[PDB]
Amino acid sequence: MNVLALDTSQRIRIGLRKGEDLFEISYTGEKKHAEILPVVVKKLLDELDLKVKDLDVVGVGIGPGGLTGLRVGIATVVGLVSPYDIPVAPLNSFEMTAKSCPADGVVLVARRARKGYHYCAVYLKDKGLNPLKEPSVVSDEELEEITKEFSPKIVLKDDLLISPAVLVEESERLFREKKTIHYYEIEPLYLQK
Amino acid sequence: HMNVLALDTSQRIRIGLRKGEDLFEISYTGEKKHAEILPVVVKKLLDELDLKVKDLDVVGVGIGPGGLTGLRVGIATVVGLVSPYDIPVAPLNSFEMTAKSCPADGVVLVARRARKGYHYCAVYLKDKGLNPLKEPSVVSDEELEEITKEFSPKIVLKDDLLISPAVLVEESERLFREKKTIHYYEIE
Repeated sequence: MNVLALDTSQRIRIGLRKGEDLFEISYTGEKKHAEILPVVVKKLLDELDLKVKDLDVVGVGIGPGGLTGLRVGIATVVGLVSPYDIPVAPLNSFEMTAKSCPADGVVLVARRARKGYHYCAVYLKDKGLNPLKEPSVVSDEELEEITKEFSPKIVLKDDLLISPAVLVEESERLFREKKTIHYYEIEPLYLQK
Repeated sequence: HMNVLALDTSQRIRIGLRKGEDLFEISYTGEKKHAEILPVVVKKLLDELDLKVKDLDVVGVGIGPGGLTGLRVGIATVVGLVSPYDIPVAPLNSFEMTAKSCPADGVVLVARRARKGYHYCAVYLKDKGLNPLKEPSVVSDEELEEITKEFSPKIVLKDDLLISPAVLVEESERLFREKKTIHYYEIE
C-alpha cells in the first residue's frame, strides 16, 4: 500500500508510506524555509522507488485551521493527483488531532480563532472515535460551558499534535472503506461543511 | 530558542532540528536500507537553515531503554558528529521522552518488549512536569501486569511508542540551560 498524506491546518505535516516503510516530516516556523520540503519529499520518494503515478490514495486535511495553510495544502494535493485521478481522502484535522493522542476517553479539541473565540469539538475515544459535539466556532464563554458540560478527561488546546503516521493510517482506512473522492470534488464538499 | 539537533533511535528513528522558532521533525519506520537517506535530508535541512554543525548549541541523543544495536548506532553517529567541536551533548531518556510525547496528564505507564517474557517498564506522574514513580527496569511479563493492577495508570504507552521529535528538541534545550549536558566521550 502506497500512501501520501498531508495536513496544513496548523504546522506542515507530511506522511509517506510504501508498504511497511513510513517517513514522517513536520515543519513549523517561518514560511521561507518550507521551500525545502518538495525537494526533501522527492528525495524520499526516490529512496522508496515510488512514483506519484503509483500512489493508491492521497490524504489531505480539510480543517478546521488557517485559511492560507489550508488552501495551499489542498491546491497542492489537487494538483499532484490531477493527472492520474488518484483517490483523495479528506481528513478532519480535529479528528486527526484526537486520534494522534494515545490516551482514550472524552477528548476536547479546541483552537484559537480570533479575539474571543475558538473552534471546538468533543469526541468519545473509547472504541473508536465517536463525535459528541461536531467542530464549530464558539465564544470563550461557550467553551467553558462546553467543558463544564462534558468534563473531558483529555483536552488538546491551541498547540495540536497531529501524527503523520495517523494521517497515513486514516487515508488507508478511507480508501478501503470506499470513502475517498475525486480531486475535482474537494472544492464542492469542503465548502458545504 | 537556540540551535539544536536531537536524535532518538531507541525504536524508530526520530530526528528534530531547530533554529530559533523554525523546527523540522523527521521520523522513519521500516527496513534499515532506507535510513541511508536521513543524513542527506538532515544536511539539506541544515543548509536550508544556514546552520553549520559548529553553530549547534547542543545535540540531544536518546539513550534508551530500547534496541541495543540501534542505540549504539545513533550514539556512534553523534560521537562522529560532535567530537571535532566538543558540542555539549544532552542524553535523553527514551521512556521519559515517550511519556512527555503524550498530551494527557496523569499517571502514565510506559512499557516496551525486552526479550521473550520480559518488558522494560516505567511509571510517571504527569501533572505539569514529569515525576518518576518507578524508573525504567526489566520486569517479567507477570510483574508487568502486577505493576499495572497496582499503580492504576490513566494512560498506558505499550510496545508501540510515540516519541515526538519536537519533545526531544525541547528536552535537549532544557538540559543545556540547566547545565546538565555532558561530553561526547561520556555518553552510554
